[PDB]
Amino acid sequence: FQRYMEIVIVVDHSMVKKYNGDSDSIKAWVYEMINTITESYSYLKIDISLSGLEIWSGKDLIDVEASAGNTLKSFGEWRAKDLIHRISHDNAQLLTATDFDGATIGLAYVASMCNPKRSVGVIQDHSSVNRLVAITLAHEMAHNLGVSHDEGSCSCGGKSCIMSPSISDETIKYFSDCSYIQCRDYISKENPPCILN
Ligand SMILES: [Ca+2]
Ligand SMILES: [Zn+2]
Repeated sequence: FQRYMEIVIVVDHSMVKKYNGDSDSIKAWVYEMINTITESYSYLKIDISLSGLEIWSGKDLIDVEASAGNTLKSFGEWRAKDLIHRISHDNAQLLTATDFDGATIGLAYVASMCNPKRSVGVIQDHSSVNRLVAITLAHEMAHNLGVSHDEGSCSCGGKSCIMSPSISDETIKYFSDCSYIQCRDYISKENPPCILN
């Protein structure tokens, strides 16, 4: 029943300029987010393993655009062309300081676990509160595992949970019962082999 997800976080150049080139500050920031999401996912019987953390200090390896949609596609393609031959992992997420146009702070492919160019997501480092950004990271990763937004009576001991269609500080860092169901149902039906090991 237990599944294991090997992940790689990719920090872009705008992120590096935002933290004034401070590599250790950026690592502390990402590590705390992983610590948070590891707990959220453990309740879904999925163990999160940080396989690697890549920081684009020199320059971006893809064109990061204001368009969240073009950025996700570029990142997924670079993942399949480059990253996968360097580090074995199951899913990769891009952390960027870019303000995407429209009301977009994150974007991911749906139900795409293990796919070379599609098991990826994109998230904007949108807040100074670490918990809120970590929640968005977990939210996009969940979209890769086939889960949809919470609605109606879905709950996590309160209604605003990770899969809420809007982020606020009233959002609890845990998944709702609906999220658990959809996620385990996807695992059941699609049984992505890369998260078995
Ligand atoms: Ca794996
Ligand atoms: Zn969403």
